[PDB]
Amino acid sequence: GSSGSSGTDSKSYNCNECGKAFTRIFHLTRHQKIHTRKSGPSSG
Ligand SMILES: [Zn+2]
Repeated sequence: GSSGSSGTDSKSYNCNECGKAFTRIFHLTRHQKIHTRKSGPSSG
């Protein structure tokens, strides 16, 4: 046989909440701001 081997690793931060890939890590962190919400008023 000797087919070979698999397994690669390429730096890439992507939001696993919506589905958006970014270049840096600070760009994604500033995006999760819209994801997180707050609780208080019932009506909402
Ligand atoms: Zn997102």
